[PDB]
Amino acid sequence: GSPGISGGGGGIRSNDKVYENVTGLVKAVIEMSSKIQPAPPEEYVPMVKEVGLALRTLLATVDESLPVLPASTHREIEMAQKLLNSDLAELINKMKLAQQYVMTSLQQEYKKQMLTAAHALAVDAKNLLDVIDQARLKMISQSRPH
Repeated sequence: GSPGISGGGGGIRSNDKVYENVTGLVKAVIEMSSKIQPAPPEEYVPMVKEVGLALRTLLATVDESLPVLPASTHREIEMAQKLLNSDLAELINKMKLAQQYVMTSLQQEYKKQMLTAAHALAVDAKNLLDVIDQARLKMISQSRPH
């Protein structure tokens, strides 16, 4: 499902598999966030498996985007897949102490921080993806490095 009815001479345009890995990853963020409500300890790491897999699938679609496009686009994939890379690293840290003391305040606090860093995951998975949607057309729109 690639939309190209409007845009112009460039911009972000593809809505590639990176978005479908983000369909999976982001949906987990908000949805599972409240599924820890009925069942307090998700163990969170289990969902780390769910979103980690989705955002690594994302990273691999971005990584795969690195050698599918010319040398220029390589460095947008460099920046983007690394960015959420460390973002996912904070997601898991807050996610971590939430289940550790899921018995208490951490659970609710840390998991909110979890879906906050996962809404950061969502935000930057939007952004970084937008960066490859950017990357592909911006490197074509570029004159110097291609």
